[PDB]
Amino acid sequence: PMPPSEFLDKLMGKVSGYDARIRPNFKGPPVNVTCNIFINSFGSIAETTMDYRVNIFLRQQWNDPRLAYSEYPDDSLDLDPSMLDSIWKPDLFFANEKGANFHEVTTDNKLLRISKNGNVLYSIRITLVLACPMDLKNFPMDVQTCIMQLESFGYTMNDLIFEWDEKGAVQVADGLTLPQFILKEEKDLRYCTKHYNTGKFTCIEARFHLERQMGYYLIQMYIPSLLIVILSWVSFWINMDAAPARVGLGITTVLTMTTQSSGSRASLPKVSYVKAIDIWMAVCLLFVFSALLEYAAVNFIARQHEEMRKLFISRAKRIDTVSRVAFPLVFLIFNIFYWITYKII
Amino acid sequence: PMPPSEFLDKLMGKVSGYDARIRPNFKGPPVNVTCNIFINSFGSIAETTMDYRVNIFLRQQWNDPRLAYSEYPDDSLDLDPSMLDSIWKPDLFFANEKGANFHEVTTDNKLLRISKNGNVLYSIRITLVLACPMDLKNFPMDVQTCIMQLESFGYTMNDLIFEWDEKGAVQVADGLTLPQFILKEEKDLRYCTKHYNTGKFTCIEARFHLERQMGYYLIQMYIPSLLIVILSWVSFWINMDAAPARVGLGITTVLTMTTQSSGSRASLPKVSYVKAIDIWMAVCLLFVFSALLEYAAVNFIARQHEEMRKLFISRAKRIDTVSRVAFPLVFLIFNIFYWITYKII
Amino acid sequence: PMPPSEFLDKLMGKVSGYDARIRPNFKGPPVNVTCNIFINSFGSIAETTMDYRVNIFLRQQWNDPRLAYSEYPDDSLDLDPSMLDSIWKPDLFFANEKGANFHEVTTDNKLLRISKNGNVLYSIRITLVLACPMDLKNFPMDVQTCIMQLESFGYTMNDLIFEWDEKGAVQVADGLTLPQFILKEEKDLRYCTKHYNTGKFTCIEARFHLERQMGYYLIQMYIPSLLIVILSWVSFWINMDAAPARVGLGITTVLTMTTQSSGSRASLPKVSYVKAIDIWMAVCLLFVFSALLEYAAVNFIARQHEEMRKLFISRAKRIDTVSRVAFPLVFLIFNIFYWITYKII
Amino acid sequence: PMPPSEFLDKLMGKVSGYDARIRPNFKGPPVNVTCNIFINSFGSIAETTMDYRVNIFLRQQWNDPRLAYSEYPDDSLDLDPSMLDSIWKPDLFFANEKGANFHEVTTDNKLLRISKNGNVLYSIRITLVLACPMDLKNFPMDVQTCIMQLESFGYTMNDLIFEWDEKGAVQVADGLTLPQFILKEEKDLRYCTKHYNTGKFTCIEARFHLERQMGYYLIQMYIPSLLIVILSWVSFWINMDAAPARVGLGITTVLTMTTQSSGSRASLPKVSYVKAIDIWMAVCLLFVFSALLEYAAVNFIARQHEEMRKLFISRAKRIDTVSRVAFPLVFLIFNIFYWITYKII
Amino acid sequence: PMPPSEFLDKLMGKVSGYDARIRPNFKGPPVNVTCNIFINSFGSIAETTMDYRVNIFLRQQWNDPRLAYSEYPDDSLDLDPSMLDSIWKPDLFFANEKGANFHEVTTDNKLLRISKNGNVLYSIRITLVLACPMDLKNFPMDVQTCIMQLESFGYTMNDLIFEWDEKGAVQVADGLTLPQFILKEEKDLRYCTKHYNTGKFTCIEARFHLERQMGYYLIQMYIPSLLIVILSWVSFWINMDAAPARVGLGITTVLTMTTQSSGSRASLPKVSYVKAIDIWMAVCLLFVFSALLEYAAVNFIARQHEEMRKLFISRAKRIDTVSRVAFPLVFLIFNIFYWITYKII
Ligand SMILES: *[C@@H]1O[C@H](CO)[C@@H](O[C@@H]2O[C@H](CO)[C@@H](O[C@@H]3O[C@H](CO)[C@@H](O)[C@H](O)[C@@H]3O)[C@H](O)[C@H]2NC(C)=O)[C@H](O)[C@H]1NC(C)=O
Ligand SMILES: *[C@@H]1O[C@H](CO)[C@@H](O[C@@H]2O[C@H](CO)[C@@H](O[C@@H]3O[C@H](CO)[C@@H](O)[C@H](O)[C@@H]3O)[C@H](O)[C@H]2NC(C)=O)[C@H](O)[C@H]1NC(C)=O
Ligand SMILES: *[C@@H]1O[C@H](CO)[C@@H](O[C@@H]2O[C@H](CO)[C@@H](O[C@@H]3O[C@H](CO)[C@@H](O)[C@H](O)[C@@H]3O)[C@H](O)[C@H]2NC(C)=O)[C@H](O)[C@H]1NC(C)=O
Ligand SMILES: *[C@@H]1O[C@H](CO)[C@@H](O[C@@H]2O[C@H](CO)[C@@H](O[C@@H]3O[C@H](CO)[C@@H](O)[C@H](O)[C@@H]3O)[C@H](O)[C@H]2NC(C)=O)[C@H](O)[C@H]1NC(C)=O
Ligand SMILES: *[C@@H]1O[C@H](CO)[C@@H](O[C@@H]2O[C@H](CO)[C@@H](O[C@@H]3O[C@H](CO)[C@@H](O)[C@H](O)[C@@H]3O)[C@H](O)[C@H]2NC(C)=O)[C@H](O)[C@H]1NC(C)=O
Repeated sequence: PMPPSEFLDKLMGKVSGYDARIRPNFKGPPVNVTCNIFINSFGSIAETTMDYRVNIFLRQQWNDPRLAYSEYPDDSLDLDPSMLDSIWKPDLFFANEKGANFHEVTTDNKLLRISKNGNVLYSIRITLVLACPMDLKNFPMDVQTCIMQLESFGYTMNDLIFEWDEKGAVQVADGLTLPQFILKEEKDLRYCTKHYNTGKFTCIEARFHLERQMGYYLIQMYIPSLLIVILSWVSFWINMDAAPARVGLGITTVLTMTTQSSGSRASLPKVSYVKAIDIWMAVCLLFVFSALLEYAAVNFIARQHEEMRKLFISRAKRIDTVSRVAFPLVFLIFNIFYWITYKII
Repeated sequence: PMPPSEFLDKLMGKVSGYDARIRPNFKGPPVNVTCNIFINSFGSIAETTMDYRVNIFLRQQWNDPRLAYSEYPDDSLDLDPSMLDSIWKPDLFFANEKGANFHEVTTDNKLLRISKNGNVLYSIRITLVLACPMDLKNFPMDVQTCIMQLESFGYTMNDLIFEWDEKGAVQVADGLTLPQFILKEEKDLRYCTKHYNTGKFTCIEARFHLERQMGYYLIQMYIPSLLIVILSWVSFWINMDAAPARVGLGITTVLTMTTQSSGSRASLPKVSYVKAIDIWMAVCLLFVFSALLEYAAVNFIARQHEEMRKLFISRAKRIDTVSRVAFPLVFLIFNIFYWITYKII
Repeated sequence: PMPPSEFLDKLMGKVSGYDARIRPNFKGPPVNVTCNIFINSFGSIAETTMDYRVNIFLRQQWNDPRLAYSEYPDDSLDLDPSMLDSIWKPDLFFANEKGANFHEVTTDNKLLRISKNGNVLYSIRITLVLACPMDLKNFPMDVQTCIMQLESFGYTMNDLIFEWDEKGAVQVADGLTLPQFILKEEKDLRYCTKHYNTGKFTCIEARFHLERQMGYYLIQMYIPSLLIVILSWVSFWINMDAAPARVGLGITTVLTMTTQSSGSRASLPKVSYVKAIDIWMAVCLLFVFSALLEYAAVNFIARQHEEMRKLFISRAKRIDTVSRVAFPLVFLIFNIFYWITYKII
Repeated sequence: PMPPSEFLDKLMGKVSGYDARIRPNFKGPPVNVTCNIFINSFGSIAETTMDYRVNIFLRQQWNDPRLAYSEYPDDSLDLDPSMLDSIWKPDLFFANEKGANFHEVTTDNKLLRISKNGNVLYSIRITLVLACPMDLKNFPMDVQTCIMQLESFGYTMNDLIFEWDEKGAVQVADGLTLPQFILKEEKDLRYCTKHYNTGKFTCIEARFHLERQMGYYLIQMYIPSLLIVILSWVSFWINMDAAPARVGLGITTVLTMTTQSSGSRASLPKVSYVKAIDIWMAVCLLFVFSALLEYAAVNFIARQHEEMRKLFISRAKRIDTVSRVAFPLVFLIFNIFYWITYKII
Repeated sequence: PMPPSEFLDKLMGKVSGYDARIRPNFKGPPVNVTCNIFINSFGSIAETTMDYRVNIFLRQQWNDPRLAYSEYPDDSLDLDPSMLDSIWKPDLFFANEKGANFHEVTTDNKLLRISKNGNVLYSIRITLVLACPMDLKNFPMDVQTCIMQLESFGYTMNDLIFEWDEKGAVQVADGLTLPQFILKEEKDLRYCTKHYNTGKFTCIEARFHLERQMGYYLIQMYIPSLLIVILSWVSFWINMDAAPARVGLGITTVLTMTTQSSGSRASLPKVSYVKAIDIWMAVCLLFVFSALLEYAAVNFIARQHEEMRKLFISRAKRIDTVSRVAFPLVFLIFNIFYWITYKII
């Protein structure tokens, strides 16, 4: 008979009145576009720009009764992407694009299949730079939720309706990792139905749960800031009269706590509000700070100076055995009131 | 009757004389374009480039009496964005673009509605890289103001006038945060009316107030630089004759003040004039610097050396009890003359 | 006779029925496209974005019987790249593009040669920003495998089949280096044959083995962190009663281990899970940490204090000669259980 | 009468012989294009790429006698930017573009006004990434001069001549700052008249004088490196026999000078030749270096050891009072021969 | 007579048979294209991407006998860049582009001049991002060679031949600097004549010799690492029994050598193989490392302990005078075997 590329020019040409600027079922029921995506790549979750990029296969299915045919024998036709301007396509856009583009390598990466009863499959390949606001109040112990919503732009709710299909709405490719986060296998699928002063515009969204890994911040930032506080408690076991040994220990410890803190503020993000890791590196500074000011109290009582001269040594050794036990206990109370309050949020 | 996409080709074609290069109300009163924006995204406020990017919905409403109609029954038509070149559009441009682009994902994100009496709604989606000069003289305690102005380019004041509409001129999306600043809910709306040697060009602007958050700079930079100055005053309570303990304290303290200062100059911005945080890390260096030079004065008087040999110890202990009280008081006077002068600006 | 540029317009014009939207051997056997690439450049293997860019010569060969000819005398014609839209080209795309583009400098860098029997050579020049997920669990001792796969987009398995040619499928240019990795001369060539709900789409892939060089991390990060652990064992040979010498050595060594660790966390990548180098800089911190706590045990036993007063010195010298030998031996056990477990993975 | 958009199509159509590829006054006197710019934005003066970006209004005025008219009543017409290809425009380009682009937001930002006698105004909006070589031999004390030149490309000197207009050739917008430099209000305006083997091509240039601000480098780099040199002179006033106090002072001072130096080499630019700030941080290292080697000379003479045993103490106290005065004087001679030689260049 | 823009449409129109897809001298001798470039800008030589960008004037001269004319009186015509698609242009491409683009600011920066006998001058303006592999084995003392080669793409050796002209093939603009390198005035010009399985393709290349400047690395990295090794030899002149002074000197010196090393690894490039500067900062670490282990040998022999008790002091002072001279001599032998081996390569 006649080839499919010439059959579609007969179906959508100047004859048959198919105007590509008019939706199907015009002045009637709204077009029911069903959508499902397929994530190929997912990463570079920035926290200064607060965005993340994704590389999807956006599939769209709707019904168009003007494209139904019965003369041609085979079931599923296909339109070349160069002739794609002669099809009513839904004006889908992402409500938080923040920049995006298509792919045009060796062929426009666009697919169109017109079925026999009028069903139309439309699959394209988009690289998105989608934006999600991130809340870094508890920085190592956080669970991020970055949304992905698909509004309509020009058609209102009574003309065009988006829906996720009932069989695998959001898939993820198998071999896909992240440098910091992990992607949970729990995709929430819900409506949003945006309102304006213009009208009710449809939208569907898919939420992704991003859990941050921990093992770098414990090994490099919590454990070295733990051992420096333990070294600051060695001063309680060294003799009281060894005066160059005590202040040489108490201040080289607050120097290696400052070096550990300042050396790791470049690896941390640059938000301007107090994190979880920022509290830990400011309270572990206090336990090294409060372990010299006891020696400012120990060496001053012993220097006051008959049994009255022996009483001041008897009080300086009293405060050297209280704080020998109190500082490994007050730091343990903080070590409980820090992890419990961040495993509960 | 006839479809809307064929009704606009009759209205704006070679018939009816609608020339798209000629403004409405030609050789008469000026066109009154009323505008309102809708910010979707707002962030990446750079301070080296001195710019910020915004993602807006630019809505424009004017009146074009050549587009009025009464034969077609429905009230609001719509033109497809492929046929948008047959409409007089206002030549709005941002006076501080510094680069911008449209969005063309799955459809040109452009909307046009011609009402029955001739009112025209025109809504597009722009990603701007707008520029605002920033004044970082008092860096943690600053209130930035970044403008957003909308000039005309080719039409003068007697041909085209921009105005903000009287009902919600600038909206902001709800779930929108910033890494460093916060966005106040107070938008100043005013005219600017730019002049040149060419003529009076209209412009309307919208100012955004950006208050900088504080909690990172106190916990990581002010409080750790505070505790180092407190540790430098421990030298006044340690004994005078403990010579390896005093200079081992006074210089490991100026080393941990240099380590705290140099480790945080990478997180700070890179402007070349003195900030608020740069005065603090240069005066807190002086109090550690002036706490060794007293011991250079203490140890030198005691080394001068009968009651004349006991007078020099009596003067060295005098200056070790004056500066034991004076340095926590002179530093308190600076700590009042620093925050009061930056909560008043 | 007639020129070749006018002979191809007769062969592919409105006459002869050559429709460029229809594959050869239509409704018959599938088109056998044979492919081979030629890497010109290869580098910038990022580990935050997890991608790498490559600059290839993509050559494609297929058979198109509608382009066969016998009237023109010469064997191989050539079509100009401006007239390239009148050829059925395969819709090859890379399944992990993550952005790509052509090259259009002084001429479209595209080549087409139609042979006499219908064989078609098609060579283009593409810059890819291909993505490979990287596994930095053992960071200096790792072997990366970054794939490069070539799917079809619109044609299924029974219409278009990709194959590597049997003579040099993947070549690499000669003078081509890398900043960190080395590129092995072993290219795995295999099929993948992706399935969807749409159909069987063909794909061929080529794997590249990337081995990381070592010489920077040994000279700058392993050997300097080795010598600091050796300096921390000098404390066992210095006298027991030299109390400012022991704690002055044990804590300036944990300060130069913190300075070596924090100064090198900027050169390392910023993944959030524990590496191989991150274990080494956390266990070598413990051996400097555990060499002061022995002196907290030595100086405390000697301070307890007749032959009972001489027994406590006899036990403090016992633990000062056990750990004089034990710490160079326990660190040797870790130095065997660290390299063996990373030369075996 | 007739509208202006239809009057210019009569004036420049297929009738009247106006060919847009032929300059006015053909085979006669050269076209005198007078130019003036208007800088909107100016910043991001990079010193690794050695470029700076500017956002200008480029106005061009020439005479075109083929566009003169007398039938239409009004004085100044205007051509829409879509119809701008039917005008002879001068082929102005910037000789050091290094990348540039136009602006096309909501309308092409282009302006054209044909006057009655034939004078043509042409104003566009360009974002340039202009390049200027920078000479960082004396880095904080430098005055940069970055040119901006406007050549012709295809027409020689006897066909097209560029000139700055005699009334405000280069303006700058009012509220315009820079992060590091300041922009002087003194614009040099001169010709360059480039020669090649092709011919004499015209060019005009405008020079901008950029003076670098100072207040950050004094407060953060010169004054903290000054106070460390003063602390290194405290060793001359401490007693000679206090041997752990002297070398503990002289080497913790060369450590805080190294920490001040290495902590600030990330904020400095990364050129590979010696700056002004690089001499200051290498000579102030010597004054701390030369304050320990005197103590290596003090402690060695006193250790040589009857009145001959008292002569070695009598010489060690001689060199401890010479260098008590000499080092605050030799450093003052350097402090004069450093600022005078950099305020004179 | 007739204008030049209408004479070229007569010469290259549908009349006269000039087909722009066919080279001159078809089925005859190959076209001899002679080329010469003119570098406007040259910089941003990256070593992570291993590329450099250049901004050139590419001039091409060939002969086309179909464009010869004798009726028009003047010698040199010119074609407007809008009508440039009706000219056979050579398909020159750079073999290592790695991305490039043209310049289209106020006019397409393209020049074409057709002489009377058929000689065709063609000058364009290209911004290249050319790639050169760099060998950083001896990093401060290196001489880089970055090539620039110009292949043909579609025409083989028997159809199109590139040559450099015999009079100034590569010029460089006068006022042109670099941040790190210097550009030598010695350009090698040679052929390469690439082979494939496709055929012999012509290519000509130009080599640029880049020499790295030295003065920053001596002043900031070699001299401060030199003076720290000199300070580590002060320990040999201080008294043997001053035990807190020796280990306080030997380990604050290995701390300021680690601070000098770790603070400068951010300014160095990030290749993963050992450099020249990386050997220097790892051998100068050993001379500070081996200056404490001698004191571990000095203090241990003196602690062994009648004239047998005086023999151990007599051996400890022997090794304190051998290594007083040996370490300034062994370090001098390394200082000769380090510069001589890097001035010879
Ligand atoms: C696309 O989806 C819309 C909404 O999901 C469909 O519109 C709905 O059509 C059904 C039947 O065609 C109607 O709902 C029910 O109809 C019965 C019979 O008239 C009536 O008794 C019920 O009270 C109810 O209205 C209704 O017209 C309409 N809306 C809703 C909310 O159900 C539409 O059919 C779908 N397909 C197309 C091609 O548009
Ligand atoms: C667009 O806005 C402009 C300015 O806002 C309008 O022009 C103004 O039109 C009004 C009446 O149409 C005039 O103002 C007053 O008119 C009365 C009656 O003639 C006169 O007695 C007053 O002295 C005053 O002029 C005036 O012509 C004009 N300008 C101002 C400043 O009021 C215009 O009508 C608006 N609409 C359109 C479609 O252009
Ligand atoms: C392109 O490649 C395909 C598959 O590689 C080729 O299709 C294969 O064609 C061969 C012979 O033309 C057939 O295989 C065998 O054919 C014999 C003879 O009929 C039969 O007895 C065997 O049982 C077997 O089917 C077969 O039709 C087909 N598929 C396979 C799997 O062999 C094709 O010929 C190639 N060329 C073109 C121009 O498409
Ligand atoms: C554009 O500018 C050029 C140069 O600035 C103008 O060309 C100059 O025209 C003037 C008079 O039209 C001539 O200069 C003098 O002319 C008198 C009278 O013939 C003669 O006695 C003098 O010796 C001198 O040549 C001259 O032809 C020409 N060049 C110079 C250097 O003055 C031109 O008129 C301007 N306008 C246009 C529309 O091209
Ligand atoms: C472009 O360049 C090519 C090669 O440089 C030129 O081709 C050469 O043309 C010359 C003479 O036209 C020939 O070389 C010699 O010719 C003499 C006389 O026939 C013969 O006796 C010698 O043995 C030698 O072949 C030759 O045909 C050819 N190739 C070489 C290698 O010399 C060509 O003429 C240049 N011009 C054009 C417009 O193509």
